[PDB]
Amino acid sequence: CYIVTGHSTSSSAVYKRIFNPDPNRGSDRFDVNKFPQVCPVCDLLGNMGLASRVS
RNA sequence: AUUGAAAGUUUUUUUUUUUUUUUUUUUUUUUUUUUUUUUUUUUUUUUU
Repeated sequence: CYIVTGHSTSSSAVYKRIFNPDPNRGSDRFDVNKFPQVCPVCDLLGNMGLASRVS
């Protein structure tokens, strides 16, 4: 799950071609009792309010 | 209807004066407002 999306303010077609874009995919929500399950990457690295098993 | 009677025991006099329920007697002696809690996590100084 992508962590930060925001809005598209600049275009870099080289990035869009080298790496496959996926605008459909959303983002992880939180680590509170509401929606505690997260994407594996968010669980590994970190998320808002969930720390990083890694540094 | 008496031997036969008609007389207030009355007038007058303050139970009054002297004397602070008073002196001494600290509602104090002791008791730490402490005690467990990371201002922490998420974010590539960056493109036509």
